[PDB]
Amino acid sequence: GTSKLKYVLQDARFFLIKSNNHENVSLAKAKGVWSTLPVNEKKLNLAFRSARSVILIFSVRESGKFQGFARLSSESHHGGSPIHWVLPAGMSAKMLGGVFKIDWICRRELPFTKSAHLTNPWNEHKPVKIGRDGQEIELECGTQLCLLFPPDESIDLYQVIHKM
Ligand SMILES: CNc1nc(Cl)nc2c1ncn2-c1cccc(C(=O)O)c1
Repeated sequence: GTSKLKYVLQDARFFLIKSNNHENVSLAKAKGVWSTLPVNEKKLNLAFRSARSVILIFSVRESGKFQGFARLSSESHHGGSPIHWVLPAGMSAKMLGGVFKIDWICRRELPFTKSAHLTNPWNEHKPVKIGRDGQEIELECGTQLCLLFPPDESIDLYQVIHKM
């Protein structure tokens, strides 16, 4: 069912996360962590204190799809065991130093063709698939986008609700 999902998305904030490669999204799904550039890191740390749930919606560049979405469970932290991100051209490990812990809510894909009816008021009402890494998605758009994903019956949201 979708009822626990809707409870988790209640009054959530949503952010578009863009990844240059599939490898880091697979690593994020395996290890429950994410790292972003400092400008987005600051925005996510602020949002984490501000909302019952901060939702990251992932899209690998040029994939034509979203790869899933996750809830922040921590602010960023430094000093953990090195996350072996695959660094794109021009990107260094220091730029990706802050590490957020995340809990996956859906690890299934959604193709962009399925979200073409959703526009983001915070990005000039462009289709929600359009946006830079870190673009905030307004509540109603974000909620409907997350509800479009296929159910991920391997995840039990009971623990996530208790983190709230
Ligand atoms: C582990 N965290 C991350 N891993 C990867 Cl592979 N890419 C990330 C990222 N955080 C932001 N980006 C990003 C988004 C859009 C364009 C580019 C680019 O360099 O062209 C890079």
